[PDB]
Amino acid sequence: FSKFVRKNPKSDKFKVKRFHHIEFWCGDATNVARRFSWGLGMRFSAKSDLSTGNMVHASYLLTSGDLRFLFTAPYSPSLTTASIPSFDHGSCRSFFSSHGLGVRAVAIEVEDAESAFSISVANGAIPSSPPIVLNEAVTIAEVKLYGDVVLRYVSYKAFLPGFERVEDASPLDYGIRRLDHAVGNVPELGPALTYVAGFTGFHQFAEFSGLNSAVLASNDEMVLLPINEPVKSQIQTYLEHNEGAGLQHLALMSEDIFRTLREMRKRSSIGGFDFMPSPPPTYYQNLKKRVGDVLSDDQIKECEELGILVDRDDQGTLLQIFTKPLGDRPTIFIEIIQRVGCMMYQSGGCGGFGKGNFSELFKSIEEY
Amino acid sequence: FSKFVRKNPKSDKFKVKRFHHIEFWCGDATNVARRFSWGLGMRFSAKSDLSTGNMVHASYLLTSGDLRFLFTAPYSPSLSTTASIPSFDHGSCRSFFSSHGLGVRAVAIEVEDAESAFSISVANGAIPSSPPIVLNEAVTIAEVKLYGDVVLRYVSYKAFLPGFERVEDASFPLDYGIRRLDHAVGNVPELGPALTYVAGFTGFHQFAEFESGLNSAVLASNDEMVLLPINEPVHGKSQIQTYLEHNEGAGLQHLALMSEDIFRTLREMRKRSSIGGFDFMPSPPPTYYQNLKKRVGDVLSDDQIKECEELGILVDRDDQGTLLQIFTKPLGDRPTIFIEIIQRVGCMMQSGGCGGFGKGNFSELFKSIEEY
Ligand SMILES: Cc1ccccc1-n1c(=O)c2c(C)c(C(=O)C3=C(O)CCCC3=O)ccc2n(C)c1=O
Ligand SMILES: Cc1ccccc1-n1c(=O)c2c(C)c(C(=O)C3=C(O)CCCC3=O)ccc2n(C)c1=O
Ligand SMILES: [Co+2]
Ligand SMILES: [Co+2]
Repeated sequence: FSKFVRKNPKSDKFKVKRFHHIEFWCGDATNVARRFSWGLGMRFSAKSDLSTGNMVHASYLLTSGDLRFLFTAPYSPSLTTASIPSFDHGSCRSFFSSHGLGVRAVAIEVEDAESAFSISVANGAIPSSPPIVLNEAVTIAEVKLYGDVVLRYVSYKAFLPGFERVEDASPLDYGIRRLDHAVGNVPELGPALTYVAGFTGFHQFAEFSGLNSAVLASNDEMVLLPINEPVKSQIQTYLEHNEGAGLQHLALMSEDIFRTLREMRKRSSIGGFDFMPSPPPTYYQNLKKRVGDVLSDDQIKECEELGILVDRDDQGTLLQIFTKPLGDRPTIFIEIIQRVGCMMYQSGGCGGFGKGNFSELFKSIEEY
Repeated sequence: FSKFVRKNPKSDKFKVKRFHHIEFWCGDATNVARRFSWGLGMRFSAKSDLSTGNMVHASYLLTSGDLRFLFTAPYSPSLSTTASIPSFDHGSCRSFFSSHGLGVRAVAIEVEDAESAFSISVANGAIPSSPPIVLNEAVTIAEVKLYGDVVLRYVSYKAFLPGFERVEDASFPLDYGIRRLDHAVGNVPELGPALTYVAGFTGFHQFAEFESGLNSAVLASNDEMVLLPINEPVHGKSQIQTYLEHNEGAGLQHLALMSEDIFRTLREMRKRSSIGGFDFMPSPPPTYYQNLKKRVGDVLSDDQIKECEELGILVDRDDQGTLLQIFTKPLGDRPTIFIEIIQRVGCMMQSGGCGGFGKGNFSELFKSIEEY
């Protein structure tokens, strides 16, 4: 008889709602956005460039359900008319030169961005962009998260001002619906948790080689922000190639992971994304004894064909798989997950974040 | 009652064979290469990156017949040489991409001897960019300046490049029919000094041609397989001056990719414009294709003209042959470099420059828009 007790102080210092968007910073946003669109199955739904009147930066929005990926690249400084107020030309090129293609801003929806900005800075956060109202409708603010990644606060009053809608009859959809969590890599986890939880009030989400991890969650546990430190270690290899702290991977949730994985693997060799090598077959015959009450044998058979990892915790089950690095550097990659269980409308973090797969993947290799 | 005479001095100062490859300079070569591979139907052939030992730059080679597109992005200098291409520089790559954006860096041509072609080039006025460097005692590379920040690269073998590994076929890989790069066109503020410079050290002759806002001129090798047109803006709006502003100076404007079948390729490319490929310029009016049976009805049937109207192909004709062509939208953020898809018909003995370069389609499109 085992029981796992979880505690949630709900110590959020301001009102946080949901993940808003993710802003990649590119050198040329057109080719990065068009490739992520075909590989992930995300629709071209908004733009802010020369064709809209923007002479400062080219920004393209891909949407799949609620998930929103923004791809921003700077124009020539000799051409303000920008839509993103915090965008500085020198920062973007310096960001790309030292880190490569990576995530710049992790945006979350708050009831009020300036209040969220004032409480954060008063609780240790280093500011990055002041609260700025746009067309008397949207307010944006940015604070330092880690390295050159910023935590962005978005608030409404009822995509963004300056963006034009894009409607086409393409329409790409592989099943992915929202962003589940965003993980970062830092040298020292202690000072990072002290910092981030210090100004957000996020509580630590309990759990259950080469890394130490901890998950900061919001009151509703829908905004999840894990952080990794190295202890060979893939975390250290990230810090070497990214040159300091940075976002490690974006965990993307889909309403069907089998539908998504089928679409993404078909396109791996024709512009999409490739995946890590699959587990040995002993991993998948040892599944009916581990998760035989949640997945049928056909569904176990579907994971074996698509290289899907399955792990279990105190209350749910997590199907997951990882892609290869998205760009040149062995840095940012994508995680595709589907959470099963915890229906009360579903609890955030249902099934965990796949820590148990480290022991289970190892265990299955000695048998094979 | 009419005839067009063409003179060929054959004044190449060194033996020029054929186009070798085109090197794009990117910020991230992985997302650009997988983009071009899907949109153009080119196969992953060779790589030179971290998985290969290279910690200075990442370079991926896409091939389609004999066409070769190289995409190079700089790694961080903190990973320190192991670079496969000796003329690479992290400072120049970041500076080139910051100044002009995604564009062509090197136009590589195959020659008899790169040590010979470099010495004669500089001796006849060319500005050097990379001395001839024998690599693995098997191939020689040298670079002289061409346009603004575009270099003319000489590739000569002794019997892709050493340092690369052949990428085994991942699948029946992608092939849309594109077989070869026809010509590479650049934009320049003054056609005068550009012609005297380039033709001054190459020895290339002026390939004569048989309103818009440009004055053009085509340089060609003796066999007329390496075609390098140069464009200048005509003022008094011009898409070249627009190019010069956003490109932050001179640079390569477009590349013509010859296809063994232009209808195949256009169907495949247009199939993918909405799903990550390349978009195309708006199609001509329906009166443009109703005017085709009299212009070009002796070489194209009523169905191939019907296939041009559906795919949006431009048809032009000169004294020697015919030309089918179509143009994509700019490949990157800035409206700078785009891609041309052509197929030349006739001039069989196929001659270089068969059908011309579509310069008769400026007035032909205008003559078909002016239809009530
Ligand atoms: C895929 C891979 C390649 C080369 C080195 C390692 C891996 N690798 C992972 O990176 C991996 C991750 C990143 C998670 C994961 O998502 C997760 C973390 O463990 C950090 C805490 C929060 C979180 O969400 C889970 C399982 C993983 N597993 C099982 C795996 O093997
Ligand atoms: C002008 C323009 C504006 C917006 C989109 C498309 C166009 N556009 C072209 O760019 C265009 C080109 C580029 C050629 C062409 O290939 C060419 C030259 O114009 C110069 C001589 C060497 C050469 O190769 C031929 C016809 C063209 N036509 C008919 C056209 O409409
Ligand atoms: Co994760
Ligand atoms: Co052309």
